[PDB]
Amino acid sequence: MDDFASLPLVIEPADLQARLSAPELILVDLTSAARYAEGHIPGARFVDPKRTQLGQPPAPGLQPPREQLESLFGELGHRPEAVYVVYDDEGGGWAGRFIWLLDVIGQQRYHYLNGGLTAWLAEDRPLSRELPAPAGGPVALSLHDEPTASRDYLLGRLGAADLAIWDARSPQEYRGEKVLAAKGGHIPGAVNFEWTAAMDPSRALRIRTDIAGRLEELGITPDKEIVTHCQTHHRSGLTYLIAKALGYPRVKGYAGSWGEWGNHPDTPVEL
Repeated sequence: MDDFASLPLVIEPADLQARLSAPELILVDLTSAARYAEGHIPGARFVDPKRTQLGQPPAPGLQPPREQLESLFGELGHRPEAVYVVYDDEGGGWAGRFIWLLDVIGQQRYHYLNGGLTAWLAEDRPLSRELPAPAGGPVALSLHDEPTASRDYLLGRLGAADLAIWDARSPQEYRGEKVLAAKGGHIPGAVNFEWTAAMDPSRALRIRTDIAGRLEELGITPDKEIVTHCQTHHRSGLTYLIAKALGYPRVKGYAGSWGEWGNHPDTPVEL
């Protein structure tokens, strides 16, 4: 993985700053048009969060169609030597979702900027308002279903001993007090660890260092397949990325998410 090969998945602002000029770097920014324009990490290429999502009913959290994907990745300069570093400015939900897309397109080498722009800014690190030149036309892509749990797959696995479902929504959604679909509640057997509970606002929204014990407390252990979700697989972008970063060998994003589950005639719900 070139100048980035020696680092773990989650890296710190110092490791990135040292490597901003690496020719194999594809630095991806998933903040917002305004934030990117105000000042981004130098060489960063902007990917509007909406572009990571199908954004059509009945399950808008699914991955975008192949065409949008080919062009997006063609724009970014996707190529064999590439090593992606990903950040956002919300603690990692969009960054983590982009990383799940990287798994969806077979990319092996990437890293998450711990705390993203929030950390970068807290340390007064350099900002640029300049636009990199887009790479080229759309690249032809190979798409994988392994990183993703379909609705039927999850229905089939419910109640199993070797599965944990990590619902990343707020506890009020999980308990069906706050209802954003025809059905409120959670997926039977799921446990709850809100995406924001994994961040440490005292360290510029980095992943809390005691994260493994907290996940272990809930039975979210690496000897099990982890299937994570929220409402649209945004918030669960961060929890997918965390399971990966901790080295869980079996991790999937349920991309349909509650947007699908809470609206589908076939799905059991539990309160």
